[PDB]
Amino acid sequence: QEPGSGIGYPYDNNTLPYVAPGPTDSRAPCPALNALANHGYIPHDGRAISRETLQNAFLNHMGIANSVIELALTNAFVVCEYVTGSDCGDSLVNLTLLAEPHAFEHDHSFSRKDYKQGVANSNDFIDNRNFDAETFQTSLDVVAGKTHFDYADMNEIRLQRESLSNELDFPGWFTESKPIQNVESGFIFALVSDFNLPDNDENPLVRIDWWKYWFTNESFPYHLGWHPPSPAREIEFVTSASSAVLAASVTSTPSSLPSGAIGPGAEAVPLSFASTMTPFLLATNAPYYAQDPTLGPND
Ligand code: HEM
Ligand SMILES: *[C@@H]1O[C@H](CO)[C@@H](O[C@@H]2O[C@H](CO)[C@@H](O[C@@H]3O[C@H](CO)[C@@H](O)[C@H](O)[C@@H]3O)[C@H](O)[C@H]2NC(C)=O)[C@H](O)[C@H]1NC(C)=O
Ligand SMILES: *[C@H]1O[C@H](CO)[C@@H](O)[C@H](O)[C@@H]1O[C@H]1O[C@H](CO)[C@@H](O)[C@H](O)[C@@H]1O
Ligand SMILES: *[C@@H]1O[C@H](CO)[C@@H](O)[C@H](O)[C@H]1NC(C)=O
Ligand SMILES: *[C@@H]1O[C@H](CO)[C@@H](O)[C@H](O)[C@H]1NC(C)=O
Ligand SMILES: *[C@H]1O[C@H](CO)[C@@H](O)[C@H](O)[C@@H]1O
Ligand SMILES: *[C@H]1O[C@H](CO)[C@@H](O)[C@H](O)[C@@H]1O
Ligand SMILES: *[C@H]1O[C@H](CO)[C@@H](O)[C@H](O)[C@@H]1O
Ligand SMILES: *[C@H]1O[C@H](CO)[C@@H](O)[C@H](O)[C@@H]1O
Ligand SMILES: *[C@H]1O[C@H](CO)[C@@H](O)[C@H](O)[C@@H]1O
Ligand SMILES: *[C@H]1O[C@H](CO)[C@@H](O)[C@H](O)[C@@H]1O
Ligand SMILES: *[C@H]1O[C@H](CO)[C@@H](O)[C@H](O)[C@@H]1O
Ligand SMILES: *[C@H]1O[C@H](CO)[C@@H](O)[C@H](O)[C@@H]1O
Ligand SMILES: *[C@H]1O[C@H](CO)[C@@H](O)[C@H](O)[C@@H]1O
Ligand SMILES: *[C@H]1O[C@H](CO)[C@@H](O)[C@H](O)[C@@H]1O
Ligand SMILES: *[C@H]1O[C@H](CO)[C@@H](O)[C@H](O)[C@@H]1O
Ligand SMILES: [Mn+2]
Repeated sequence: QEPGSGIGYPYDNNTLPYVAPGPTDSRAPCPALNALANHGYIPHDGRAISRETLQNAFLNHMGIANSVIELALTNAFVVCEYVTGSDCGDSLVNLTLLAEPHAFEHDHSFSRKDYKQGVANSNDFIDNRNFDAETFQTSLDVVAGKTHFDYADMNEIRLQRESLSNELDFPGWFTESKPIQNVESGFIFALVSDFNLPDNDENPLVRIDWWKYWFTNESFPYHLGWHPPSPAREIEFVTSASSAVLAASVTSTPSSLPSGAIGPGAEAVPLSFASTMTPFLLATNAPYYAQDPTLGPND
């Protein structure tokens, strides 16, 4: 928000306004990075981004401690080298390259289509990067008519997404990614669980309206009473949440799940790509921004 608005106070005492991305700006497949860039906490053009810029933006504007993004930073820079063909040092070339498929970006996302979802032909690909309202509605509808949800519900959401993706993706494309996705499940609990409930830290419940605002608008739900978690969330919360999602008992099983879907997940680890592997072409679509309605500077 505008700095004088005080909308962030006393959790964020140095806010900047929302500015929609323009056609030439670079955006990510990540709703968090996109919100940060839209506010200029990382470059509004989405280019030439250092580790410390990312660390400070998450810590000071989202209540997310450095530990939470340590592996994500490693993997962002691995993917940058893979996509560009050279070491990117400490200047991430852009955010768009993070949508390189079967890498950090993965299938069965909550709010994005898959790279070969619904394609009639094998060499074809689609936008696996921008927010997709229909896809996100498939996640939301698992928890329809509710204001909050728990770990077991999140497990059902990710199972629904895996099912749909396995059914809709071009045969042979679909690749399950439980470890990365369920770190992101933990990220959702870390950011938009309801800290106004007495047992939040131990039994977090996602507030659905906060989640929906964040993802649809790529800005922060201050108007709904959200603020950055204080103290900032740490990696233990995130991986504990990830564990708890996958350990929750499944009471509704979709058909078409890949082998081993129900059960614990491997720890997320650093990515690596063979030097002789050429990257998949990135989708070139302009960055998404909310238009129904468009957002003002304080939204
Ligand atoms: C340097 C830090 C980060 C990097 C490089 C990064 C990168 C990514 C990438 C590549 C994806 C796409 C995965 C996919 O859905 O196919 C993604 C998704 C996601 N990220 Fe980030 N991320 C970072 C930090 C965070 C943080 C701290 C949060 C929130 C606390 C967050 C929340 C999410 C969520 C919830 C998704 C899943 C979106 C969906 O499935 O529709 N990210 N991120
Ligand atoms: C974010 O950065 C990435 C990585 O640099 C950009 O993707 C790359 O964009 C270049 C054009 O600037 C593409 O190069 C072209 O490739 C074709 C096919 O090989 C070649 O014939 C052309 O002469 C040219 O070199 C490159 O393919 C593309 N990389 C991938 C893997 O798709 C991306 O455009 C940047 N996005 C934004 C919004 O800044
Ligand atoms: C991205 O741009 C490429 C050319 O720059 C196209 O060849 C791709 O098909 C892809 O097109 C999509 O996004 C661009 C934005 O640059 C739109 O102009 C197209 O209409 C399409 O949505
Ligand atoms: C915001 O400013 C107030 C008033 O000085 C202060 O009490 C509070 O600790 C500040 N918040 C942060 C995150 O620094
Ligand atoms: C997006 O933000 C606008 C402006 O604050 C708000 O009216 C709208 O409800 C938000 N969208 C969602 C889905 O939360
Ligand atoms: C989540 O999981 C990690 C291991 O991946 C632990 O280090 C953490 O304490 C939490 O249990
Ligand atoms: C790890 O931490 C999470 C968040 O505090 C808990 O919900 C979980 O039960 C485990 O203790
Ligand atoms: C979360 O918890 C599970 C089991 O409780 C662990 O296997 C995982 O490593 C993480 O600590
Ligand atoms: C785990 O527990 C649920 C009930 O919470 C069962 O429906 C499921 O079969 C599994 O035993
Ligand atoms: C069984 O229970 C789980 C968790 O309580 C639900 O998410 C599912 O829809 C079914 O009712
Ligand atoms: C749906 O069905 C699967 C097995 O096909 C169970 O593991 C799950 O708990 C749910 O009953
Ligand atoms: C229980 O929930 C699962 C996962 O969302 C569905 O696939 C199933 O049809 C039932 O509603
Ligand atoms: C989230 O974190 C847990 C604990 O490391 C994993 O088991 C899960 O697969 C996901 O990465
Ligand atoms: C990481 O691991 C891959 C193999 O998965 C190697 O090809 C790469 O050079 C790096 O050691
Ligand atoms: C990268 O580019 C090579 C050709 O240079 C392809 O063979 C490979 O599948 C990938 O598309
Ligand atoms: C986004 O842009 C529209 C005009 O298309 C305005 O009506 C709205 O208030 C916001 O500025
Ligand atoms: Mn994806």
